[PDB]
Amino acid sequence: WDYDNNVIRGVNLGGWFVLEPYMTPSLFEPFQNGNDQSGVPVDEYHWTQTLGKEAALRILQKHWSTWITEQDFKQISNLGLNFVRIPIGYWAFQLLDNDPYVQGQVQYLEKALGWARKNNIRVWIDLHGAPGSQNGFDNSGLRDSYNFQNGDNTQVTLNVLNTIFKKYGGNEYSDVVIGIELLNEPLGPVLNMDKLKQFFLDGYNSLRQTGSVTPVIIHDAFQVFGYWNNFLTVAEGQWNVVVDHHHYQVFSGGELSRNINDHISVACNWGWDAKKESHWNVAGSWSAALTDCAKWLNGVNRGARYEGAYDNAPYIGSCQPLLDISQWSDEHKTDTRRYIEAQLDAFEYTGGWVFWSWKTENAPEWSFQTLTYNGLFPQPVTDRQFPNQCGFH
Ligand SMILES: O=[N+]([O-])c1ccc(O[C@@H]2O[C@H](CO[C@@H]3O[C@H](CO)[C@@H](O)[C@H](O)[C@H]3O)[C@@H](O)[C@H](O)[C@H]2O)cc1
Ligand SMILES: OC[C@H]1O[C@@H](O)[C@H](O)[C@@H](O)[C@@H]1O
Repeated sequence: WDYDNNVIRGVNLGGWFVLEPYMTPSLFEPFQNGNDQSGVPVDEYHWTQTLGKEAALRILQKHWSTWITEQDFKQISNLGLNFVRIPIGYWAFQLLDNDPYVQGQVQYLEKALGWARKNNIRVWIDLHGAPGSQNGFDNSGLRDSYNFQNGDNTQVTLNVLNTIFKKYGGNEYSDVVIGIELLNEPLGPVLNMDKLKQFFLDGYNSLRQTGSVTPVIIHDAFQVFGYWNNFLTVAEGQWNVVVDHHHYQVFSGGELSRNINDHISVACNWGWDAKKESHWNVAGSWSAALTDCAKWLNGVNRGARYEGAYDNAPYIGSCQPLLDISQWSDEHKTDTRRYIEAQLDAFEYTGGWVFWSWKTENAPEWSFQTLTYNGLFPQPVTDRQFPNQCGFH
């Protein structure tokens, strides 16, 4: 991959190897007692634990074997995409003592790498969940825990990375894998950043020490633009390093409160800021969402800030009419198309973009398929109904 000249146009294969209740609510809904959600497992840790090893494996094997298949990779290619980001949890490689997680993801990851090769699609392998959790998000596997830097969890994470490095950073997949992402979304504000930097450095060095020339992808840990400019630099002989920035405008009341023009201005400025940075950078996660209305987006048994139903947030608008894309107002469809186009322009201004995510069961703001089929995601992805919203130079 030419990170200097080529632009990544990609989708995440989210909800596949790490369960996210909002992406596959059908796997979590059976635990409901009518309208009471207090008994629904909040993450994959608790879901596998509640089910037990046998049931969890049965249900996950059906999920893994159907959620993403070769046909998805064909459709991805057909739609003009050239890339997928593949989240995977540490537990696919290594279990902590007493971990309830079941394994078997690796078989499908490797099928995926073959399907990518067959369809001329490049790949990041993304270690999306670390033992103890690096962020307390349900998508780390373990909600509301922040223990990645406690005990032996960082070392276990590095051991899992070494496994990933040896299997996937070598010659076998040199034509497919164009990045290994050390850790998805470490929650910088609650972590020791010096230790996180040392972890990134250890990972970088470990990978190169294997003889691998695979790009090392470091997530920005929610730091300000430019924060990583002086870390892992060619000045220190540290090369083939890409910063992965994630961008949304839905996870606080203040962001949700913005009018569409201001949402677009924020998206444009993501582009301007990224352009100033020293490392190659890619927007590895973003979506069309202008609300946090998707059921369980904030987590199982948590409502949406958009309708004043979470975290003492005040009401902004009703979520029910936004759950089904067939029901959207023309205003929301227009706002969505404008927002997607602004983001595309912003992200192609540097290394490109990786939409979160390829598919969801019924959350349209978060599905490349659904948005495309409804004419809201440009197809071809270069199509613009709202050209030059940002005025890039
Ligand atoms: O200031 N911060 O550092 C910060 C970090 C994160 C943040 O929002 C979190 O952001 C997390 C991650 O953002 C997206 O959240 C989506 C829904 O969980 C995931 O599917 C996407 O892959 C992911 O990129 C959310 O999971 C979580 O619910 C939400 O509270 C807000 C502020
Ligand atoms: O600065 C942009 C890029 O320059 C390349 O020569 C380096 O190998 C990368 O690590 C870096 O991100």
